[PDB]
Amino acid sequence: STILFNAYKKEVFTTNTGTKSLQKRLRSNWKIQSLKDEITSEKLIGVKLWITAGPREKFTAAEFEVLKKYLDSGGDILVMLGEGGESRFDTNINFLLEEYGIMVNNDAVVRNVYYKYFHPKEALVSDGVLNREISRAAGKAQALTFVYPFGATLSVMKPAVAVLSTGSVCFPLNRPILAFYHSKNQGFGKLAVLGSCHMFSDQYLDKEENSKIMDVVFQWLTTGDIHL
Repeated sequence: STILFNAYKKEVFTTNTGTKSLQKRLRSNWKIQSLKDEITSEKLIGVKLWITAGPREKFTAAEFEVLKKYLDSGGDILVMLGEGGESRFDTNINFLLEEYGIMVNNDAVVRNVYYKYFHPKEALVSDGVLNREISRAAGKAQALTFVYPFGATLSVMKPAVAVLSTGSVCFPLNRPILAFYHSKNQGFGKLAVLGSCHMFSDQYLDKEENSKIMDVVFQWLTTGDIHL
């Protein structure tokens, strides 16, 4: 029972920065601690979830093994990087995700028409929920708006499964944006890649039913009454 934000890879959001408002909703059920030194399989001992909010330094094949072990051990991981993907972020995180069928592309999602927000990349997505059960908030068969700021789209193929899309009014249209991996009886290791680290920051989490989305992404990671 500890949630671990990674911070030595020059992450964009660490516990010192950024995801300040996200922590308040987690320090309720968890012990949030940052990570400053190299990832050692022992270090991740208590950890229920490891998080990288927008890494910007490369990873070492040594560090990767540390994580694939940790994921097959029943650990959980959450990787979020942003607009422009690995080509604006200078990090080799894809080498790890490529094994689970997820790969963060290098493009930015934009809006169709101006509403509420300054920048074109502050994309507002009305019908992006893909799995029905992810309406673990209300609605069934109503909509769910979230603000998808400064983000890239994911290439998702099995075994991973896409669960949020850019929608029908953002561009690229209908391309995956959040992907999950539960597979195998490892048992029950869980990975979740999000196409943008900003979606959960203080700047946007409060704003547009992003908060319900967070709740669900974290109940699936931190399982959780969620089953696709």
